Amino acid sequence: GTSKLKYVLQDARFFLIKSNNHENVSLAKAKGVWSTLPVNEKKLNLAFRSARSVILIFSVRESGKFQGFARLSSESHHGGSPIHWVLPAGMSAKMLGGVFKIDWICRRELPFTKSAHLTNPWNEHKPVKIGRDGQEIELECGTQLCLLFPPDESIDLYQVIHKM
Ligand SMILES: CNc1nc(Cl)nc2c1ncn2-c1ccccc1
Repeated sequence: GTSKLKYVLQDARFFLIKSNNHENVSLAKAKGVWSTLPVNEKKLNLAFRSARSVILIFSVRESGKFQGFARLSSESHHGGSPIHWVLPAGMSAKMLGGVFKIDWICRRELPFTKSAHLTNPWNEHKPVKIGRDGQEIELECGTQLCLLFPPDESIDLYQVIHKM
């Protein structure tokens, strides 16, 4: 069902995460971590303190899809074992140095064709697929987008509700 999912998304904040490659999203799914550039790291840290749930919705550049969504379980922290991210050109490792812990809510894909009816007020009412890495998605649009994903029956949200 969708009741626990709706509970987790209640009064949540939502952020679009753009990845330049699939390898980093795969690593995030396996290890439950994400790192972003310092401008977005600061925004996510502020949001984590401000809201019951902060949701990252992932899209690999040029894939035409979202690859799933996850909830922050921590602010960013430094000094773990360096995550072996695949850096795009110009991207350095100190740039991606802060590591957030995340709990996946859905690891299934959603094609952009299925979200064409959803527009984001915080990005000029452009289709929600459109946005830079870190773009915030308004509550109603973000909730409806998350509800469009296929259900992920491998995930039990009971432990996530307890983190809240
Ligand atoms: C592990 N974190 C990341 N991994 C990768 Cl491959 N790309 C990222 C990441 N964070 C932001 N970007 C990004 C988004 C749009 C254009 C250029 C770079």
